[PDB]
Amino acid sequence: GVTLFVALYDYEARTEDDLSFHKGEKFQIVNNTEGDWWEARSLTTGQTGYIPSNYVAPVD
Repeated sequence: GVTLFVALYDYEARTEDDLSFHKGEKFQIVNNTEGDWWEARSLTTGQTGYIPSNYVAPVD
């Protein structure tokens, strides 16, 4: 299914394991099966890290 997600709000990371992003930034979800923080890869930077899942929505 749709595994590409878009940021609804900006987020500035505090820990080194989280990605920072702006609204509209796109992500490939790597793992959304463990917790409310999803492992994701930024489609802009290619970096993989953790994002707060309530900040994103499927692109379609």
